[PDB]
Amino acid sequence: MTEYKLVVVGACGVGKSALTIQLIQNHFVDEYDPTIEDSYRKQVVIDGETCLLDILDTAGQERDQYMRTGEGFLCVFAINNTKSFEDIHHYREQIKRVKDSEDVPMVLVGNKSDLPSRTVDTKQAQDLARSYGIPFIETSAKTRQGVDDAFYTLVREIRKHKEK
Ligand SMILES: C=Cc1cc2c(N3CCC4(CC3)CN(C(=O)CC)C4)nc(OC3CCN(C)CC3)nc2c(OCC)c1-c1c(C)ccc2[nH]ncc12
Ligand SMILES: Nc1nc2c(ncn2[C@@H]2O[C@H](COP(=O)(O)OP(=O)(O)O)[C@@H](O)[C@H]2O)c(=O)[nH]1
Ligand SMILES: [Mg+2]
Repeated sequence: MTEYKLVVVGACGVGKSALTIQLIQNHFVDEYDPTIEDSYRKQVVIDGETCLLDILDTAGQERDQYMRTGEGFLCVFAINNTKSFEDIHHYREQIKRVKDSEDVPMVLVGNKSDLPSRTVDTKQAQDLARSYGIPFIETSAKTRQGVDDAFYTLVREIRKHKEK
């Protein structure tokens, strides 16, 4: 059984917890306590390989130890929160710093696609991920659009970087 350490990052309110809950439990949550940071588990056979996903859902204060052993990063913004999207450059800079690498397994996630009248357009997200050399996945923790893609793609990005 192969372990993968995943770290979900992004601003308050983007849907980090909701996306994780959708992965573990296959249902959309309305609230979830913004003060809870923990690491959760999910066992899935991905491409014939029994995986144990260790998904750290971040929260708390505005630490290198935890982040340094992250193998892949889910960088999440909400498509109706321009600031959360603009924040992604900061999170990427800081992740690179701690891995001392230009090539860190990373997936850019645009969450809340079920919400009307987005303020961050898919072109803006697609351009950013292209510039980073990383996949972009649009999600809705509400429908569940893209939730599997986001996590399975990150696992695959990790494999691409290193033997597992
Ligand atoms: C994940 C660690 C982290 C979080 C924040 C952060 N969080 C706020 C958002 C939540 C967690 C963390 C998610 N939460 C919730 O869901 C509850 C509502 C709270 N915010 C800001 O900075 C902000 C944003 C960009 N602005 C331009 C300036 C100020 N930086 C952060 C930061 O980099 C620190 C430089 C790091 C960080 C990284 C990536 C890498 C190594 C590191 N080691 N130690 C910190 C750190
Ligand atoms: N319509 C909609 N609401 C969402 C979605 N994802 C999260 N939310 C809501 O956004 C709010 C904050 O989400 P939460 O998962 O706590 O965000 P966090 O701070 O990143 O963990 C909650 O009320 C969620 O129900 C989504 O994909 N669509
Ligand atoms: Mg949360």
